[PDB]
Amino acid sequence: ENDRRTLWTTPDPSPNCKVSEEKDSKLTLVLTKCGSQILASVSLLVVKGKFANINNKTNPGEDYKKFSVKLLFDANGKLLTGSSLDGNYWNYKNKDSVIGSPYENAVPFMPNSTAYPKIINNGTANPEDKKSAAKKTIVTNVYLGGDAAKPVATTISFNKETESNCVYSITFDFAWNKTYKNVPFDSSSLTFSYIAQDA
Amino acid sequence: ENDRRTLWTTPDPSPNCKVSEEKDSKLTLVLTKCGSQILASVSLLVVKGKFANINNKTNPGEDYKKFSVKLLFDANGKLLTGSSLDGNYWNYKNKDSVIGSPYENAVPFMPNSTAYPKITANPEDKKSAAKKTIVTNVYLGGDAAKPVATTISFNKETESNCVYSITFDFAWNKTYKNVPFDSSSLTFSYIAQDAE
Amino acid sequence: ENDRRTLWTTPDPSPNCKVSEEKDSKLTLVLTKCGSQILASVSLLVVKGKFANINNKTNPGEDYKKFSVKLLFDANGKLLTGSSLDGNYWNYKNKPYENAVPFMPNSTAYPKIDKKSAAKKTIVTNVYLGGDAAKPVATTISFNKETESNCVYSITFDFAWNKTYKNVPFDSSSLTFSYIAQDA
Repeated sequence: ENDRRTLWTTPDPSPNCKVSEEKDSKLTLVLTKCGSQILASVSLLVVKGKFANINNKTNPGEDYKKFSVKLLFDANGKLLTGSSLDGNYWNYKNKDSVIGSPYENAVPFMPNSTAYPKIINNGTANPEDKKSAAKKTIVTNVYLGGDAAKPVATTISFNKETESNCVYSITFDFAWNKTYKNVPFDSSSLTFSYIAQDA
Repeated sequence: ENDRRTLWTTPDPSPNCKVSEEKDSKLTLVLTKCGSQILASVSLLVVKGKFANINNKTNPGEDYKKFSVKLLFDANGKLLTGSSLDGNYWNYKNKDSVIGSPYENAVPFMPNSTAYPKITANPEDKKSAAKKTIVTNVYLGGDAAKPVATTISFNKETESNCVYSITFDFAWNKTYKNVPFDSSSLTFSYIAQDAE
Repeated sequence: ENDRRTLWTTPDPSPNCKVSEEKDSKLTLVLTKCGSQILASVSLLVVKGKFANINNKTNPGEDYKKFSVKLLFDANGKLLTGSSLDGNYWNYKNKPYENAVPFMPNSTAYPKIDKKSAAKKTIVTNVYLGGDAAKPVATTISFNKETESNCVYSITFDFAWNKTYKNVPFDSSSLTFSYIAQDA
């Protein structure tokens, strides 16, 4: 029904995502099918490791000021091992939790291949032949502790990844230049949409 | 029929919202159920009072450079008195207006309690202030040059004895001169409560 | 089914849009009916002409630093000739006619015009050239702003920038937005 229209991490998940070390972050990600598009809400809380309490006064150097979170999917839209996200409670919605057994197909939640193809290569190619690197991307900000003063550059990228031997991918890249002092990585919620693959 | 999926202020409301004084603003808010989430559009036009013509040259102090708008809901998703918004024309859609009499239940439009709870030495147990928030900008007169910091907050409020809450907090640092508070439209989504 | 709920340019279009000269850009626009609202994604790639390789070092003037893209619709939500977008591959998902009032921006919410609202008809945001944080472009989406041809409805994408970009193709990041829909 409306349960099988949503593919999520529970709305209040247990640590389920690797940012620096195993299960160091809670990624809340909801994918809902509104017709041909996926409406998505995402937020990220890191609870231990490198990013659990950002301090770029004591750690300048860019590896403490950016990180990414990859979802990698196979042909059937199943979630692959290289993924930042743990697949245990990443499944179709069931009344505020998930379905019993793991899901066998989720292609209709995948970013559309035509709209977001995995390589783009311009030159030798006519103008009428050219494709869009940028189209594959949403560039926005999230705000740490929900504070306007603490922005984090956020690029969501569709089918950017080749890791494992994935067909589909959603990649959240976070980065900042402010030198934050004892700021937990606790993101504001972020709404976005992409064009869906057909079955 | 398909109109039971939408809960709105109507698309063209009469002044229906307190910002500084009684019915001084028109709040346009549409809530639509897309599956497990609420797709929402909001805009705010203030037509009289403190914010009808911002001038922080003549009033520099902070209280003339920020304000909030609270929607407070009970257990059944009915609107409480503490709310900034008047309940008279806030109801399920009917063909570009609203249904005749008020409805008593709208829980499925409420911000999810699990995702956005009211809230601790332990990191791995702790819950997220920020998750409950969307931080963005609206633009006065729809002008890129006139930004307004906008925080939407789910279940932040305790006023009256509300279970659910949507809070629009506006603030600015630019000292605007004779700029009406006329916001650009703002799309957002939140995860919805389920109705047992 | 949900085919008739989507009105798009197709997800990977052939050049289909005038920015400066005929068919000089690929406009990707998806409109989906989620209840009373339209959920939309838009992105623009210009492939030839004035904006195919922006350089405001060599062309500083205003006309090289902004442009708009107009969709003009009649009473039935059919696409009119004055439009920036070519009508040939602008149709319901899986292909052909438009008769598509339910995808139009609501007249009450967004009229042609105590007080009334300039802003309400507008969404003001940024897109990013090449998907690069460093290359912002001021973007205003406007509903029923246009009078060209004899349109009833209109969607207008206005892009503008002040940064002096050097050999930057106009390749926009995707942009999600919603508006209140007209009833049939």
